[PDB]
Amino acid sequence: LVHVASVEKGRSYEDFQKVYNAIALKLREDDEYDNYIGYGPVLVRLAWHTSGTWDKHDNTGGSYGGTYRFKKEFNDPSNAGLQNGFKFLEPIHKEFPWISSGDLFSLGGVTAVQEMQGPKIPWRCGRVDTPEDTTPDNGRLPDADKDADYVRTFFQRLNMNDREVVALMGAHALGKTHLKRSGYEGPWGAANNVFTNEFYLNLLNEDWKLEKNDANNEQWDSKSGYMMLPTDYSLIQDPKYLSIVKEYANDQDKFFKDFSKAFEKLLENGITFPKDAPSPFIFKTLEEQGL
Ligand code: HEM
Repeated sequence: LVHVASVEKGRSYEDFQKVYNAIALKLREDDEYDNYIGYGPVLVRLAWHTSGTWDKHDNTGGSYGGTYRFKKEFNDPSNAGLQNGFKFLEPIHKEFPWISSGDLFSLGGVTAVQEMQGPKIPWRCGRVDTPEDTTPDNGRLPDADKDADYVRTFFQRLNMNDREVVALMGAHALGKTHLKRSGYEGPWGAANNVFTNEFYLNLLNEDWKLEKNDANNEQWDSKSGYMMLPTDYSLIQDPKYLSIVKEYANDQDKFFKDFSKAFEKLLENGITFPKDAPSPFIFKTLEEQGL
């Protein structure tokens, strides 16, 4: 199936900047969530999980149809906790009922990255809601207890190469694992609602110990109180991933640029943009607008 982007009728960059801004203002206001981490990280994860069901082989899943709104997908065990991001976005959608669900979930992620002082992420509109029966089955999102070979093979289905995978994984600077959600517990670093390359620095520089958490799962833990999932740790066990980790640990701008590309790509898999579609939008942050 071909999913052609269709601009919400009559809308242009200013309409979407208003949606951006409403997301960004609520991110600022609703600051208590998750022990004052705020909603930035879970919105980034919502954008990723709503996009990461894509299968390049048959164009099933992906961000286009906004299918997370249907119970099979919002109740995917892999999506446990993302209901908080959805609930956050509900008043946004009520204010701007014209935006499609896929456009709102993906825009939430862009807005979160940028408001957390991350790179600009160009964003294109035009996702169109598709019906309940287009919701992908559970099981397309990745397991965390696996090795580098798993990770590499997993991401081939999303058409991501080694550099794109290592870049995307840098989002694990953000937020934390929650035991009751994923069976893993702890943050990956100190700056977990500011977008930086800390994930790579911690992988290389902390003294990690392989421990069992209280759900009986193995994770890597440091004396600073940080953790890495087995799939995170695989990025320094595999020599190809390791090189790239070192690159991003040593060049913040490079990480920003590569993350931006990979994240836009993730959010756009599966969508065909007509030749005469608008160019991608680059939203101004609240700070840049003086808001
Ligand atoms: C091999 C791939 C990946 C695996 C196995 C994985 C696994 C996990 C797990 C287990 C959690 C913790 C969920 C919880 O307990 O709340 C998590 C959190 C998160 N992941 Fe991933 N992840 C992967 C890739 C990504 C990518 C590609 C991104 C986005 C670019 C991403 C962004 C996030 C964010 C932002 C959080 C924190 C959520 C929060 O604090 O609520 N992850 N991930």
